[PDB]
Amino acid sequence: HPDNRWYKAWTMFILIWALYSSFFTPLEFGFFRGLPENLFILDIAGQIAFLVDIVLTFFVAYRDSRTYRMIYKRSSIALRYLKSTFIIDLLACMPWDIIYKAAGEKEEVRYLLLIRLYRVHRVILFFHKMEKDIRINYLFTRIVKLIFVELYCTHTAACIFYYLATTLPASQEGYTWIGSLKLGDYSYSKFREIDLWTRYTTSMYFAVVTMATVGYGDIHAVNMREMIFAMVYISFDMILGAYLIGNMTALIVKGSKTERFRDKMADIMRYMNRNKLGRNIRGQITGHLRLQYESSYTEAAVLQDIPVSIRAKIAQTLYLPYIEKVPLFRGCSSEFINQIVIRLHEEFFLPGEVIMEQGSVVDQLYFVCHGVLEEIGEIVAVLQPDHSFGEISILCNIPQPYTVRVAELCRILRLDKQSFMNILEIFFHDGRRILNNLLEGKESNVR
Amino acid sequence: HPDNRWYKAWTMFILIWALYSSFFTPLEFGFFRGLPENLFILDIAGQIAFLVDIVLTFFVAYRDSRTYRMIYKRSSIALRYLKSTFIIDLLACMPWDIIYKAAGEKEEVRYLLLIRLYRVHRVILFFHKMEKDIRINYLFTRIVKLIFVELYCTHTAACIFYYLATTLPASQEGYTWIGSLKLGDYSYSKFREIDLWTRYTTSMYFAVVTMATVGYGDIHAVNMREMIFAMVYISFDMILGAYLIGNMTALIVKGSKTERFRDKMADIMRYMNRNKLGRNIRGQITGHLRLQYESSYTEAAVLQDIPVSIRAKIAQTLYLPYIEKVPLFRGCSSEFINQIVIRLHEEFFLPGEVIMEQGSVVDQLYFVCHGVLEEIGEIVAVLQPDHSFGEISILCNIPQPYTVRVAELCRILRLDKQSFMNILEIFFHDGRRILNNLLEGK
Amino acid sequence: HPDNRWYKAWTMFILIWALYSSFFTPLEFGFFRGLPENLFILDIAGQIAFLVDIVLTFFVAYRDSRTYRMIYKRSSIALRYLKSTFIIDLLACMPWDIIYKAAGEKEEVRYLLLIRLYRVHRVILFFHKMEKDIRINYLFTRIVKLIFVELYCTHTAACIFYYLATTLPASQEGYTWIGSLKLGDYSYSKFREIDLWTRYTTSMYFAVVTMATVGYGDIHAVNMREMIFAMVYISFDMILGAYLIGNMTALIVKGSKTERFRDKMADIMRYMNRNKLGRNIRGQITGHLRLQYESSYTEAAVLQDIPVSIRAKIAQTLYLPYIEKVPLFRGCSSEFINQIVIRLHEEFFLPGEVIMEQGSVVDQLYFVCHGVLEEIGEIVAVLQPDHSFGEISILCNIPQPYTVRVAELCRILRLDKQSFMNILEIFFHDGRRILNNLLEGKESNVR
Amino acid sequence: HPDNRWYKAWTMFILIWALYSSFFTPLEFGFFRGLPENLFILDIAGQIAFLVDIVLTFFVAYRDSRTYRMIYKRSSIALRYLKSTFIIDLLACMPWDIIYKAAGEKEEVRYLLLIRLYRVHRVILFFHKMEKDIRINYLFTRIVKLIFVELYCTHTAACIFYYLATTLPASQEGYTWIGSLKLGDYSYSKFREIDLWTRYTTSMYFAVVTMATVGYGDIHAVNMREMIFAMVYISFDMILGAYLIGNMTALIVKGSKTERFRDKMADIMRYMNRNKLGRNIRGQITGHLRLQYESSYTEAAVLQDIPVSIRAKIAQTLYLPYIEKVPLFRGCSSEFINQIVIRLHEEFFLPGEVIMEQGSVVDQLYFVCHGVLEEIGEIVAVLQPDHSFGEISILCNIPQPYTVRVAELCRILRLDKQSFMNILEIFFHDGRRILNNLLEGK
Repeated sequence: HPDNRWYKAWTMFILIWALYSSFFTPLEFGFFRGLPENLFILDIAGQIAFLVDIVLTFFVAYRDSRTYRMIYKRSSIALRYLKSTFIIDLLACMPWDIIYKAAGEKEEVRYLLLIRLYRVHRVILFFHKMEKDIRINYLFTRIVKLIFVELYCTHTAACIFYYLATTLPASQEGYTWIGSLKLGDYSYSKFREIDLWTRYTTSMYFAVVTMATVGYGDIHAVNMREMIFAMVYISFDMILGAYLIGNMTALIVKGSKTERFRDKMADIMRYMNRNKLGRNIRGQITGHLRLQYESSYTEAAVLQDIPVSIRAKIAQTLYLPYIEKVPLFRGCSSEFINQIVIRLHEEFFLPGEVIMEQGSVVDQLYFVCHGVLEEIGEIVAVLQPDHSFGEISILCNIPQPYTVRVAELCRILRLDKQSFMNILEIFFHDGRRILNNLLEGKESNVR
Repeated sequence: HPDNRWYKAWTMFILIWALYSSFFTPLEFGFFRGLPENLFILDIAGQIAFLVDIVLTFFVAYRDSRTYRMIYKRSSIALRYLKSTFIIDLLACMPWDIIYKAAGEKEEVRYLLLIRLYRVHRVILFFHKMEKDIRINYLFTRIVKLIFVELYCTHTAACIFYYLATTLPASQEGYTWIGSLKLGDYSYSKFREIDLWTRYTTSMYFAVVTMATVGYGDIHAVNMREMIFAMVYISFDMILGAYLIGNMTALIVKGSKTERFRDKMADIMRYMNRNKLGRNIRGQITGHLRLQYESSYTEAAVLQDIPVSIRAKIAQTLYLPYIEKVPLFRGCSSEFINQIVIRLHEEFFLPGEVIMEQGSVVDQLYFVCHGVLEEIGEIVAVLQPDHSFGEISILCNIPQPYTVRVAELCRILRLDKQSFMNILEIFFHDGRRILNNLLEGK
Repeated sequence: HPDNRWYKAWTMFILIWALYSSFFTPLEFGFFRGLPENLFILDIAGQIAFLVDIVLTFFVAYRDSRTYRMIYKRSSIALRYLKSTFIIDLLACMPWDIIYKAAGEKEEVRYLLLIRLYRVHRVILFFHKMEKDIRINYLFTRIVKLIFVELYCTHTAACIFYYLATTLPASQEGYTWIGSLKLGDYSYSKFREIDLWTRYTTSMYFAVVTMATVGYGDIHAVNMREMIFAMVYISFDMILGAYLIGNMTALIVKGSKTERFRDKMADIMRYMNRNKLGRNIRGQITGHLRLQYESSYTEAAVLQDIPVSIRAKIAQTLYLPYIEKVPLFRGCSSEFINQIVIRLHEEFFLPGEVIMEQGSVVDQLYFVCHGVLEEIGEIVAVLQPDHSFGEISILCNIPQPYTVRVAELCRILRLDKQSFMNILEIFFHDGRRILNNLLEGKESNVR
Repeated sequence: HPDNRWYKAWTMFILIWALYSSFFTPLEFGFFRGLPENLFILDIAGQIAFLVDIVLTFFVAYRDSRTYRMIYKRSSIALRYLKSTFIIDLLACMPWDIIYKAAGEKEEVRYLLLIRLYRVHRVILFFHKMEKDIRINYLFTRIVKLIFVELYCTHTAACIFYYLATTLPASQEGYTWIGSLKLGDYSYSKFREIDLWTRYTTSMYFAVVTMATVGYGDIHAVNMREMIFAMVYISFDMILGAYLIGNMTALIVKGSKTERFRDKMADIMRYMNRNKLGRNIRGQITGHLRLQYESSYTEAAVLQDIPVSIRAKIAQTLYLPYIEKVPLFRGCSSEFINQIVIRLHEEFFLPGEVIMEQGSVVDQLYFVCHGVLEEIGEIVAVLQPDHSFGEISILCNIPQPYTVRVAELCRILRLDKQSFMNILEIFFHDGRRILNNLLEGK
């Protein structure tokens, strides 16, 4: 009822029945005037299984697109189904076999078995739901989906082509696609007396060969009925065939991000090998391109487009432990830190890179969470995690006297200038303790 | 004349007539030496109908690409047509079936009936016009145009396939593609005596089969005349067949559909397996991405394309009526509201989410467009659309005592904390009215 | 000799001969043991025309990739050709027909006629040169090029398939692809006695049908020789066939910039029609997207990558007349203007847009070349072409008191702040006359 | 063991052996009930050769994806193989032809010879490895891999096509695809007595024809066994056929080749038809774009991907030897030269161009890497590589008296005017040496 685990099992159970009922119906329609007593029980179970699905759907939840909620009211639940393809489900569930024999073996009633072909859309829904899964490769599930539609449309065409051969009396077998078919020493002289699986394989062989446009021509349309359907089936399959090529081509042009990385990566080797060499230069631009792959991370970050309330929770969950441990904010109010943790952006620096230089104006505040940095003036001070630098450039407005270089791979948190003062002027009281902590540490002697 | 509704129905009625005359001219050219008396009245109606269109084109409008304006001057409209494809239309309107019989049943005269094939271009122009429709994708329209062209070219090829078999005398029937045909028991010994809809179906079966490159070989080009045209038709079809595949791929490449959702979930996964985020926050963000692809996302659109000057007008058209109904802005000046409206941003909240909590300071002001919310302290107050919340934290600088939870999907307009004080500081008198309205309600 | 107009005519003349010699050689190879006396003269003219090309190439210029120059020295000119496919040109020019009859009608000598198939590469070069032309649509010339390669490979395969039928004696005609071919009432009983154009059309019909993978099967490979070539030809054509589909697909996915504009353009109507309406709003975002198309112009500009010396000449040719007419630079040295004209970037503003506001810091200098602007404080001053505004924000460092609005479509030249002072401090003398001109105009009263 | 050159030749010699055993196993399975004595020595060599490879794999290296390091420990290498596809290789090495004859000529035993088809994966691994090569495009390698796979699958299908005809007794030859075959005069009445290379060619002709979906129909699936496998092979081929088309398009889409030049000439044309630029400047820029696509452009590359710290190292590796040889920097400190080297930019000049003119002030400093230039005042001085020019205007602030024209294509390093004074102002002592060097030369 809430679409729990039990309902999901049923949707998998009916999906198996949907695969059977969609495949068996054209075989029943074309190759069988009336099902033998052996298959009487098999169809009874199939209709009963779908009949139970009709009752279960009356108890299923209701998913409405505009409001995005699970509404449990029964009156609204029934209403939706009745307008939305409930007659077709009842019509496909009716015993069209029993009515066919009861009515007097009238073939126009048996044309109504083809409404059970709607049950293949249930399998199509399962393929669409499989596409929504992140784990399953998109190219794989868009190939199986279009190799099942091609297979199903081929199975249906194979069963209707045989039916068009049975639309004539047995005296006119020579004017059919099968009664006039001789393959090797075998002659399909009386095709209605041949066993079922020879007729189906011969029909399915013709449809598959037509489906891939191989077209041997050993089996071909002879009648005017068969020619018209062949034109209809070929024209439809040609559009369907171009869709399979188009979908597979589109999923290869839209290659994985790893291959897009390789395109840029291999091109840069083309740019150095024709110009220079080096065990270190070649091994350092590779590091730089893997750092561009690490930035492919910060871009997801920027996109985000999640409400700021959740994004604030992301900022609070990750960066709050690191910010609270810095000596800069010793004694500061937790609220002031809360407005701080929101506005940092994560930037990664490779070992050997130069963060700062001597006497250069600073536009960003940096906090260290991972790795070791060096302040070179000789290493003035080795930077540990939770140790911030560049505070002199912000509070004092004097450029950093010491150049900053990266010794090990670092996860550095970036804070912008104009953002920082905006918080500072709003919380002027919190500004004093920041300066008081700086006074205690000394090493600056500037205010 | 002015491209009014009648002229938009005239060019829609000729399109119906053009479809008939495009699909009947090859049928008349191939399978008919002379039209029967019964079909005489039908074709004479179509030829007359296209004659009226010729007259109406002289009176319609004149569109010039350079000026992008319709010049209604009669002399300007006339000169254009006679220079641009008017002789072809006049030639097509000639009673070429009547002239055929009057000239002495000369097949050379009947060869020129094929100029009526230009009327498919009128159908093509409709497909090009349908490309301009915003509702229907311009790449799905090209799919239908090539499907129709392949359907039309196959139909034209089928009628020329049969005509080449009629170019030989009946004594040389065995040297044709249809005269030597024997499908099953049926033998096309004297095909000229066979009924029309069996010859066309056989010819169209041959044309359709090679159009998809199936090539059964039951029907093939026996004669040297048919071999050449089969090569020409196949070669042209091969180019046209690859055009459909190219346009099919371009449709899938452009209309990524769920690929735009699959790729976003891949980047979001990377951002969220490197951070060890808990399952509770795991579900919240993922559900938002699920919502962003079901109803197709508007913030993305607005960014996608505007400067600030008219982005305010977009905000003014969309957000002003809801902001004006807020009790907080009761008695406030229009300019104060107008400048506020510019800076709103829209956020959608899935049901079950929590916006604020107990004793939590928030830096955003929220106005609800749709949905129903509830203040939880028990439900303190159910929030109606146009009932703002969050003013307590923004103005009084005290965290919200209650949590505003979501039970109905809501469209929420966001105004930042820092932006709001700047508006209050400038429009200080308007801020005083806000305080008075807050005092009246509390 | 300098590759003048006369040489270009010859390259078009030999191209006609290349089309003939490439098409006629397989027809000569397969369908002819020895050319009749009627075609004796025709081949003599063909070889003579290519023989003259051998001498002319010894006099043509020399294009070397590394140095990009036309070197006229004869000794270097002949050297290049001799190593680069001169033997093949001589070999294809030799009278292999006359040698074939002279040697004693030996068929192994006639296998050497196929080196004249290299002459189709001359046509391929003309197709590659056509691609370099800007005017010709790229999709068109990449379709004709791959429809000529397919046509040529089909013409060649049609002429070699017939040859494989003649490799057997006439007594074994029944074991060939043509001697055992009956189509309708016509029987190819003695195919060597049939007229040439029936044999070629039958062979070319088979190759075209195989080329498009239609495969009727009326004409098929019977011998072991014909089967092996059919496998070789089909496998090669399958790769070639997928290249034609791939090239046509790639040139449709890479659509024109107009269609890319339409994709963004149509999407924005989807974003307003579902939200709001308006005769003006809808008609103003269209203006904004056509302004984004006008910026597609400034992006070409930014790319540029032309040496700065030429780009300086572009700046001097266009913006110098407009800059000299401004009252701001009255009496300034031409050299100072020369360093000015380089650094402006062209930006376009639509009517109704807001350029400036009251009391806002300015980061760019603007000059007006086209259109009319309004200074609203009421219109303080209507701006004409060659009238600059924002000078107060630069020289005085006071924000513009008047908002700037666009009345008519304007071509506005943009100058950056830090760039302008850099020139000002370098030419301090030129700074005085700029301030003196500002003093004369008054309307500012600030320095 | 260490993935040395011998092991890189061993895995290149087995690849030769793998190609033989991948293409001979279906041939042995289909057309051979039992191998003749002559081919016994050939196959016993291949099976022995693959047995040595099994032993060598235990002694080779062990590559782990997580650590990206080669673990040379013998026990670590052993455990990996036996768990990962070792039983298949051992099973393939079994003398399945000898066991077939010894067991009593049971076709069920011979059915398991098809596990030797796994050796194509070794060939596939080589194609995947060849994708990593920078010289050969990774998308052109995928083209060859699918061409080989289609060639291999067609070869495998041909041998299974013939095998299904041998599953029927010789009395039921007419019910097979080959027994009922009659091509021209030749009748495949008793195909088992036909020579090997006529049966394989007939089988491969059938397999090749349907691989490209040509489908002549001269050879087709007569039996029910062949109908099923034809459907299976055709269905698998249809997926594989569209894979080649998809990879063909991706190659053309990615390798735009001249499209990168056509698109640039289109944007440059727009920038230059809206400006009424003269023909003389028209040719100069167009020729530069022609040069930019002939030798493939390096400035574009460097931008494409570097930070500043190692972009200096790229400049230091490439430009330092040429800068150090400049007579202007004679006696200058290394640090002064090192900081200069960072700020050079490269410009290529087509022959015939003019760089400066009479009395023209320029703001760039030029060092020539390649080519030959000439100062025109008559040629004042022919410029050799490593001979800088433009110092007169940069230092003395006087426009160049002479024009430096280009007669040889030159690679020119550019240093800006404003950048150079900042270097001179900081390294003032180095600037004095520059003045002394200028005085010595003049």
